[PDB]
Amino acid sequence: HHDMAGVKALVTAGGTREPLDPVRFIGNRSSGKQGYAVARVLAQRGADVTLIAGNTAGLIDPAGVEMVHIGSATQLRDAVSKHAPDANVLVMAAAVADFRPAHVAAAKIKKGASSIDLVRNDDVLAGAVRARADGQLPNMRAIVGFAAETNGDVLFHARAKLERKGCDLLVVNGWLLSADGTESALEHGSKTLMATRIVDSIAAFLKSQ
Amino acid sequence: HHDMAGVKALVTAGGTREPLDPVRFIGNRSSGKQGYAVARVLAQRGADVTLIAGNTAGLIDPAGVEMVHIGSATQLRDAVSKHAPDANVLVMAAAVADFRPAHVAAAKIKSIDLVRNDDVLAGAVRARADGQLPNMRAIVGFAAETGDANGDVLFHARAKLERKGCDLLVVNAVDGWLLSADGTESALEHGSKTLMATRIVDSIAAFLKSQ
Ligand SMILES: Nc1ccn([C@@H]2O[C@H](COP(=O)(O)OP(=O)(O)OP(=O)(O)O)[C@@H](O)[C@H]2O)c(=O)n1
Ligand SMILES: Nc1ccn([C@@H]2O[C@H](COP(=O)(O)OP(=O)(O)OP(=O)(O)O)[C@@H](O)[C@H]2O)c(=O)n1
Ligand SMILES: O=C(O)C(=O)c1cn(-c2ccc(O)c(O)c2)c2ccc(-c3ccccc3)cc12
Ligand SMILES: O=C(O)C(=O)c1cn(-c2ccc(O)c(O)c2)c2ccc(-c3ccccc3)cc12
Ligand SMILES: O=C(O)C(=O)c1cn(-c2ccc(O)c(O)c2)c2ccc(-c3ccccc3)cc12
Ligand SMILES: O=C(O)C(=O)c1cn(-c2ccc(O)c(O)c2)c2ccc(-c3ccccc3)cc12
Ligand SMILES: [Ca+2]
Ligand SMILES: [Ca+2]
Repeated sequence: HHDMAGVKALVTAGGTREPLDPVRFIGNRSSGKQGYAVARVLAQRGADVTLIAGNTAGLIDPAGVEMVHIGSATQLRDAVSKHAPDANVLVMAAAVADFRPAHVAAAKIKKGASSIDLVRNDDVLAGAVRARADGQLPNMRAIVGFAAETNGDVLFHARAKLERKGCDLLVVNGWLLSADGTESALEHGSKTLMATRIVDSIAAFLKSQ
Repeated sequence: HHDMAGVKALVTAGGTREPLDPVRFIGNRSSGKQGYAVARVLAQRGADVTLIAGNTAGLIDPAGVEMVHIGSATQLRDAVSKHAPDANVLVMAAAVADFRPAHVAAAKIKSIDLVRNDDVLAGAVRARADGQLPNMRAIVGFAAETGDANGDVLFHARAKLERKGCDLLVVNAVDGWLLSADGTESALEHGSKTLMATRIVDSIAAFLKSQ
């Protein structure tokens, strides 16, 4: 059936790329594929889905989904900021670069005979939790974060991050943590099995509110 | 038709990735497409082709080609050192990072000092001139030049040909240029990857019958 009908969902997926110059950048190895499966499952279940995609050019756009393409952690931030006020659910599956080149060159860098000075990018997810706390996001019912974790075990850092981020749900790479104390293990199955579990926890959270 | 039959060709393509830690790296936006097409056109004309591939645009291994996948500029260097004694033709199409982080972290990191990576094309030219690659008949380099306030595309293409010392330098104007070590400069007319890959290999085969 269709448990996400009427639900407007904003999802980010993939890594961002922080440009050093026109051609080079700082990036990561994340694939974006678990984020895409969640966007896809959500649309399969009736949600009106907008997907902000980073470094995911080899992936198939999920059917029924509004595509928004970004490169950078700041571009991801502004795309979320543009699309956040109208959505009911936000899923932050993207590996958002926490740092950026301090200055980006306008032409291909060719050095002498060196270093990269860095500056910090905004925590988009924490900006979203905050904006809802300040009354800026009245349509928002569920903020979902992502974490790959492994001085404590996988669960020391996962609760510690759930608390620190102040969001409704944290999906850990597996575990699924709610801001109301519940935790469900994620048996290591396919990405479609995972995505379904994630969307069931979402609808369950939406219904609990 | 099958002019390249019997020619052992070593090809690099893609962009290297310089790790900062197990998940993050420095990279570039090179697709690998023109270098794969060269390696394909080379194979379809009879050459026995080895392709050392960095990061590409999801490109599939060309059929008939021996594949070596690498990550970093240093790994690219090691794989070229390994395979170059067999080759008769080296085609350096990869974008090889000229810098890497001085320290790679053993776990997700929670300024980046850079140190320089070796010039692999230049180490090839020096090695053949020192007599360590008797089988190597042709060393091809690639370049993507834009032209600026100091010189047009060709001004920069000429300086790079002379600095590097290779037999042929394929220049994409960011048309384009094919510059030979005898001073011949042929324009690269616009085309698809396959058409231009045929022009590049044409150029290699003319250089080889000329030697
Ligand atoms: N600038 C950032 C960084 C992260 N995220 C979000 O925060 C969550 C992951 O946070 P985090 O665990 O801090 O990512 P890491 O940088 O890998 O974590 P850590 O600092 O603990 O290593 C994800 O939903 C991601 O989309 C974000 O919105 N903005
Ligand atoms: N460390 C390097 C850098 C470049 N290359 C090869 O050298 C050729 C020229 O690449 P390019 O980056 O233009 O050479 P640089 O002189 O390093 O470039 P720039 O002028 O931008 O500094 C290419 O075929 C490339 O595969 C290489 O073998 N090893
Ligand atoms: O969607 C993907 O496959 C992707 O690329 C991911 C990127 N991150 C991510 C986010 C924030 C970070 O700070 C960071 O280092 C990495 C993920 C975190 C978790 C998961 C995941 C969750 C549950 C089950 C399986 C996998 C998937 C990804
Ligand atoms: O210097 C060169 O000629 C030079 O190739 C580079 C200089 N940088 C660079 C940038 C910003 C800095 O702050 C700085 O110190 C140095 C680079 C960064 C990345 C790469 C690269 C990485 C992967 C594939 C291909 C190329 C190459 C260079
Ligand atoms: O194979 C590809 O298409 C690829 O990805 C390339 C990577 N470089 C490259 C190498 C060294 C650099 O420093 C750098 O910035 C980039 C290329 C240079 C030229 C060409 C090319 C040549 C002739 C016609 C069309 C394209 C293609 C590539
Ligand atoms: O600190 C963190 O938690 C943290 O996320 C990072 C710290 N660095 C970093 C590395 C080398 C350095 O020399 C240094 O000063 C700081 C990063 C570099 C890249 C990324 C990144 C880029 C794209 C997507 C996802 C992540 C994330 C971090
Ligand atoms: Ca360089
Ligand atoms: Ca971090």
